[PDB]
Amino acid sequence: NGSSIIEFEDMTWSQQVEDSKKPVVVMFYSPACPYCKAMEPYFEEYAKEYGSSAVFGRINIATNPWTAEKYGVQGTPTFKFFCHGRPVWEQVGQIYPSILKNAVRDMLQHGEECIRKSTP
Amino acid sequence: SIIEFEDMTWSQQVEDSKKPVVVMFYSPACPYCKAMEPYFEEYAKEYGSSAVFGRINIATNPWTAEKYGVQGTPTFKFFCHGRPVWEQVGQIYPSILKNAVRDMLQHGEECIRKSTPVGQ
Repeated sequence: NGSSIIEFEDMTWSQQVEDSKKPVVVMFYSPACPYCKAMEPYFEEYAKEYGSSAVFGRINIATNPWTAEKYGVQGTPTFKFFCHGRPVWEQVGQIYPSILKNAVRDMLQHGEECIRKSTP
Repeated sequence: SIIEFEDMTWSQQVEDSKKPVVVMFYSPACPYCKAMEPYFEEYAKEYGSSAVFGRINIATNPWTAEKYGVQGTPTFKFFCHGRPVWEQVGQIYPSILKNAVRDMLQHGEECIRKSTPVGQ
């Protein structure tokens, strides 16, 4: 649903995520996963609420093993927040929506500093 | 107190642990890791009985770094029987890491339970 949710995929991930200016928030999902379906409405409400501050996208892990592998995603849903090109936060599972909402807000405020205060 | 983990033994020390595991991925040359060390060590001391606390040098252990897609240091992760549930990257105000840890101590297991393994 747009919401402007991007469908990311292996072959252009590096352009769309790692070379992004803006923060990126990603849901790793599987079409088969009941927990992903449970989270989906809230991912879409928060994507709309915060669209001006971040990019939001989903990547199907049934079909995109390379990016799952790259980030060590072992289950679905997995939410990940990217700053400049780099992961800053992750949470796995069906979680209360407010936990997702708050971690997005927190990373929007802190995420750039987290990345500045890490070494590659 | 904290356990040094290594590639060769990771499957036993981390993935086969019955207790949850909190891992700090570090480099000896990283000032952000250095700044976070005492706090990570204090948290290991407060919650020793709920979880195993450990750390792994990524310069010397490239395989687990690749496996979990670690791209900067420090990266903190929480594991439940070898499944990653949460991560945060960077030097951060340390109580943010305490609260994530406390939260995962009580919620990490149900998070993994409410998720679908990537091969399935």
